[PDB]
Amino acid sequence: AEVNDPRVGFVAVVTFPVDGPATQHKLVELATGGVQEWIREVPGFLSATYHASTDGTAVVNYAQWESEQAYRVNFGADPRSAELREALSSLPGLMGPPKAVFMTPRGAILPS
Amino acid sequence: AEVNDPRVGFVAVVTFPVDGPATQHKLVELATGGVQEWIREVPGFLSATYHASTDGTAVVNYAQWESEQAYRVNFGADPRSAELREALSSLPGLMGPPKAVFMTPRGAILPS
Ligand SMILES: C[C@@H]1O[C@H]2CC(=O)O[C@@H]2C2=C1C(=O)c1c(O)cccc1C2=O
Repeated sequence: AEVNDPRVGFVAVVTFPVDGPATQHKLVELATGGVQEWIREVPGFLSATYHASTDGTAVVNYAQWESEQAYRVNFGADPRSAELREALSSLPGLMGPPKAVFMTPRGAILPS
Repeated sequence: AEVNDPRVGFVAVVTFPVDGPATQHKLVELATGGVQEWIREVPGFLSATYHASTDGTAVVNYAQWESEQAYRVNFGADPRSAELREALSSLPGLMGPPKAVFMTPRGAILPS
């Protein structure tokens, strides 16, 4: 969705500390892999965008949700998200556990 | 821009440490208050979205740029960015200097 789409009521920014670019690409490919296709139909899910920090030390997901309940229950209570957590957590190269910051969009500066 | 738009070549995630929600609100009102009206027309700028963290301790900007060069030239080497930063670090309740993470979008999951 557009960064300022008014449907976005809740964002999760999740950072995975990784040992380098190879693991960045390996973490990227695994979490956008095709097997994770059920997230696409999760109700209230708006988007998950994965990024590679420029210094090769991290993968950051900026995820857009309709609400905190959508993220917490619709996605989170589903057994497959537990499956997903372990998977990304067992990846060689991860240098620690992901760190998540939860937030609400409050204002946007866009071009006219 | 859409979060998954292929014109997004560079992202800056800027986290500002604040003393609570009333300062979260004042910093967002400050950042979308006319102080950076100039940024909107700059070549390469795609968006700056300011969010309040749910725990009350931070304001996070997810900023989209067409490329790093556009960011370095059009924003980093414009003296108005130092002016922006002086205005943002003049706010009471701002607990420390902003922390920035540079990165590139790699993969994305959009809704079904
Ligand atoms: C990286 C950067 O550093 C910050 C320090 C500050 O005080 O305001 C900053 C700041 C930074 C930035 O990248 C940035 C951007 O891409 C788009 C919009 C606004 C900012 C911004 O306000």
